[PDB]
Amino acid sequence: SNKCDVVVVGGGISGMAAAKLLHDSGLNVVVLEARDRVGGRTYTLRNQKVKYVDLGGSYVGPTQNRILRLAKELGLETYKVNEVERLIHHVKGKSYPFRGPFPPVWNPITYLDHNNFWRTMDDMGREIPSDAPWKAPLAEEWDNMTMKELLDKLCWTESAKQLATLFVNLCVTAETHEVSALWFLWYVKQCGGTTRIISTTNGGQERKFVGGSGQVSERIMDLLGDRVKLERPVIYIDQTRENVLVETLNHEMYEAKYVISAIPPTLGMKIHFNPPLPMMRNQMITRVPLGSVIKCIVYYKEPFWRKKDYCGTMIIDGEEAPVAYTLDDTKPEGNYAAIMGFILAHKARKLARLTKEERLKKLCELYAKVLGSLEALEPVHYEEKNWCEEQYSGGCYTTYFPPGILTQYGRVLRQPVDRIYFAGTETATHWSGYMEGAVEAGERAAREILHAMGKIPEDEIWQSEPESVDVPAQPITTTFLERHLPSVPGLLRLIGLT
Amino acid sequence: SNKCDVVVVGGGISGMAAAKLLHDSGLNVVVLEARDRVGGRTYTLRNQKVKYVDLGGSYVGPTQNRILRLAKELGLETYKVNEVERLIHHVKGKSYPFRGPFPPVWNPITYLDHNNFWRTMDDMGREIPSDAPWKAPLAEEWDNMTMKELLDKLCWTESAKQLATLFVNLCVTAETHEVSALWFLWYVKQCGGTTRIISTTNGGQERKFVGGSGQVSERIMDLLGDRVKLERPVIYIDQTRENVLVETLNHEMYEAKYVISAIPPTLGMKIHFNPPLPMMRNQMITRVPLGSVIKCIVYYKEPFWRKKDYCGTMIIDGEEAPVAYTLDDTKPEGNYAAIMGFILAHKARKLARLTKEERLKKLCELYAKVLGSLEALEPVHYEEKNWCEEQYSGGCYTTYFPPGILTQYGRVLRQPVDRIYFAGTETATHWSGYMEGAVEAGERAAREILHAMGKIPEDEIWQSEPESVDVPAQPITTTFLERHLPSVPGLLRLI
Ligand SMILES: *Cc1cc2c(cc1C)nc1c(=O)[nH]c(=O)nc-1n2C[C@H](O)[C@H](O)[C@H](O)COP(=O)(O)OP(=O)(O)OC[C@H]1O[C@@H](n2cnc3c(N)ncnc32)[C@H](O)[C@@H]1O
Ligand SMILES: *Cc1cc2c(cc1C)nc1c(=O)[nH]c(=O)nc-1n2C[C@H](O)[C@H](O)[C@H](O)COP(=O)(O)OP(=O)(O)OC[C@H]1O[C@@H](n2cnc3c(N)ncnc32)[C@H](O)[C@@H]1O
Ligand SMILES: O=C(/C=C/c1ccccc1)c1ccc(C(F)(F)F)cc1
Ligand SMILES: O=C(/C=C/c1ccccc1)c1ccc(C(F)(F)F)cc1
Repeated sequence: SNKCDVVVVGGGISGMAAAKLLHDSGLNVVVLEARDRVGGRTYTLRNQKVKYVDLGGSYVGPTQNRILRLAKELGLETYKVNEVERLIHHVKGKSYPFRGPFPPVWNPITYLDHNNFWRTMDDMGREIPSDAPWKAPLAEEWDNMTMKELLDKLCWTESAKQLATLFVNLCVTAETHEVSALWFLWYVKQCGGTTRIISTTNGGQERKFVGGSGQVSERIMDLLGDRVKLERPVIYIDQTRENVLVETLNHEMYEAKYVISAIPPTLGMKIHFNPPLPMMRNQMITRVPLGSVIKCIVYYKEPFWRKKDYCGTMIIDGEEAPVAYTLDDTKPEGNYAAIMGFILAHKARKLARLTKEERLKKLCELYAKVLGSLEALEPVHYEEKNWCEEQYSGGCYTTYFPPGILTQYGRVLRQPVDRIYFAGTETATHWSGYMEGAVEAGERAAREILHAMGKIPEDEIWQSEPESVDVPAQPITTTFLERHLPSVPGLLRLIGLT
Repeated sequence: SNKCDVVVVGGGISGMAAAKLLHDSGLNVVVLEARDRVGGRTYTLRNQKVKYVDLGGSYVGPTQNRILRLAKELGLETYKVNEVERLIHHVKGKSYPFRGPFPPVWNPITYLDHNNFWRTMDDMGREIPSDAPWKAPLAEEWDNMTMKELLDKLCWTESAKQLATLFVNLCVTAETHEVSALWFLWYVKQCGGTTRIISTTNGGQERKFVGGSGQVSERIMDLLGDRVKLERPVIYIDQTRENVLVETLNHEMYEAKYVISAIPPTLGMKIHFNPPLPMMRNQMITRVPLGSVIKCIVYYKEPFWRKKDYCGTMIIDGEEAPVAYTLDDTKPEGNYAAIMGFILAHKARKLARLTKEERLKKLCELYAKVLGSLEALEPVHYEEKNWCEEQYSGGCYTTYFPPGILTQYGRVLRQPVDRIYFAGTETATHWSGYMEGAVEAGERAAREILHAMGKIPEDEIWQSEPESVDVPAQPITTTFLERHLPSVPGLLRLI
């Protein structure tokens, strides 16, 4: 048996951040990784046609200080996603160019409903503790309804309900009827709320890494050398003896003081446990699926949309569109002109039936109509990745909680099981679902183990992160009118009173 | 490597039924069972205090002809669950004795609401094909709603909503807000409707096996001998080569022409596949949890409830009661007097934190109140099983579908993956979730392999079952008034 202090299961950003912190603290770590590569839900493809492209996790932004610090220490740089020209909101077959993070509306009644929808998501968010969403005062009531039921109660206009539906689909790669209202409200609040999560400039989608996000996991692998074991899927964890035994699919045995599970929670199911998991984790890892997404990148000779004063951002409502959201994916140098689009939730299932060529054709025709541009029909190259296919991911971007599960099972997500500690973005309390959350969770799990070993006091398990000097965070602000304009039901109450 | 015609993964009723059919046709079968026992979600414990007790699946009834034929061939007999005396509905702190399958109501508005709720479950089921619930005309509408939403829409009275909620909790060991309305309506319809699924006399709970349901899987293991490998959890399936390779956790390798997966769908996640599973199956097996239940049996010196003209059936509304439903578990001789109770769904999760003795005390004080008898406070023995604990079940009774999953992934459940065919009660089209469904799905999956081998024609894969001579089904009837009384909003539209 190969002996060490800590086995880390999974060489994603979370596992690799954990392994590096333990290695830096002078412990002997092994990383057991299922795939022939590190990075997990991050994957940077390199070829002559694209140079490099993120097929998984890509965007970082302000308030994501841990992934920024980690990446800067490994010698990586960021650049800004193109948001110089106009965004497009495409609704009912027509494109409406706009500026600012929120797609605007002119109908006064529709304006009240839209303003009240975003405001109410944040209002409800402020009731939900980041580190214990089940302690929200109405946790039970909100967890026992889907986001569909919540939008049916909140949205007094089809226009707000359609944009709200797209917001859920895009943010968590799941249908409104699939997800807990409590869990979704938590997810948005723990990323800093509606404006921060939806924004390119000043939000989640502001930046990409020069050379791709896969470099984070690769460069930590370089520092760890042969401590990373590729094509070692873990099958078996035994805690009945003094040292934890960890067995891989190729029959290798690792022996450790402690284990970090840095895999998506449900992929816990791929491991046979001795003794059996406690009841609540046993059931929790069968109740927490990952969302569905195809990330598609169409290449063009030039970023032609910019010549029409379009930045490349498209927000596209409704059923017929294969893609509901795009960003400019052009290199910072201005070359390898490209549009990144997501095929979301049920469409990732429905359209997987097509060939790569048939999906490229549908995306080109959509982009031609939305951009009013025949050049969109002249792609030079295409890359895509259906994350629904991945045995060792289960989906992307992250784990969603169906109705009733977060209040019954949420406590056990990062609860240690004897000498097993839980990392993975899903166990984060800030930007859970993101690369940021992966770094928070890996470092926190590593420090739980350092605490258990008596190397650090308890108050060092959770540590705040200094703000990036490279990517300073502009605060989120509201106007007086945004704060106090009535809802549609509010307005009707005012009317009736008069 | 150990070579055979078919490896069956799982030695529950479904895997054993499949293995027996294939063995009987002259194929060399191996059954790989993760546990040190067969039976899976069935488990019969024997000791001097109980003689025998079903701690998992127990009840069989009319229209369940496959489990009744298989058990009969294995030498098993049934006896009737005691329903001679009165059932009890305990509502707002008081016991209301009754007869007939449906707890009655006296308020005329509440009466319209109750009548409408049961009738509407069956009306909606009539449009849901048993073999394809996703082809229901309103499949997407019904799938994108929870049973909580449907009950909030349908039930104008708290009385009807409390009993409908208990119905869902009892039937599928899950909360109304956890489950798809489409999936739940399918589940009821594919057991023959509300009356058939809730009934003791002439329904699903009519009978038990003399000596326990465990004997079904045990006696098929007896027939198959050392073709059954106990403590062989399957970890890896490789279909890249000429023969399928199946590896176990103890590093044994089995080589076969075909595989039957006879495990709960989600427990497919415990197996690493080469090549990877197709996308839709890869995601489906992360979306399909099993429900939560503690099955509890309190033993008494005598079936004392019978002295008060109670049969031992208790229907107990509300949050406070640990147990919402009981049946008499007394043996047919009138000895080993016992009450079987279920601790359902969230209560299985909440009350798991207590000790065994603390659960016994709560159950005995509840039974004392409902049965109005101090004798309930004097148990002679207790047995219980928390099915939430089981690494190789994931829960009980069966797999539930959360909103949106059945329409998007339902077609995947019995779709073959190269030379892997799918058994398990979850894949049945009649009494899916039951021992009956297990037999249906095991035999159908075995016959899919006999067809792939050219041994039987396509039209023999699915096979009707002659009706049991021992347990014949009596028709389900309704009254003129049940069919035609208006709903509450019906009565309001008239006013
Ligand atoms: C898929 C995706 C996700 C994503 C995104 C777009 C797509 C298409 N966009 C993002 C974005 O722009 N910005 C961002 O910050 N996040 C974005 N995401 C999410 C992001 O990729 C993830 O949150 C993050 O990468 C997750 O990191 P974590 O380290 O927690 O998880 P992982 O990447 O899944 O790594 C787990 C590793 O474990 C291995 N594995 C699995 N099972 C085993 C077993 N049994 N034994 C050993 N190793 C195992 C996996 O192979 C993986 O490497
Ligand atoms: C738990 C339970 C279920 C139940 C019930 C009450 C409770 C508390 N009441 C029932 C009732 O009164 N009447 C009835 O008809 N059903 C009732 N049920 C449900 C019933 O028990 C089940 O529907 C039925 O037993 C299901 O059988 P099936 O054969 O489909 O599935 P299983 O019993 O779970 O068997 C699966 C076997 O596979 C083994 N396993 C699991 N993973 C592996 C791996 N990786 N490798 C090898 N073997 C594996 C399991 O150990 C099990 O033996
Ligand atoms: O929540 C998000 C966007 C919401 C939104 C944007 C524009 C208009 C309305 C909603 C959003 C969240 C995450 C991602 C990521 F991580 F995958 F890249 C992309 C987008
Ligand atoms: O649906 C069931 C009973 C429903 C019911 C009975 C009386 C009043 C209201 C609902 C019911 C379903 C299954 C089981 C079993 F086989 F798992 F034990 C037991 C009971």
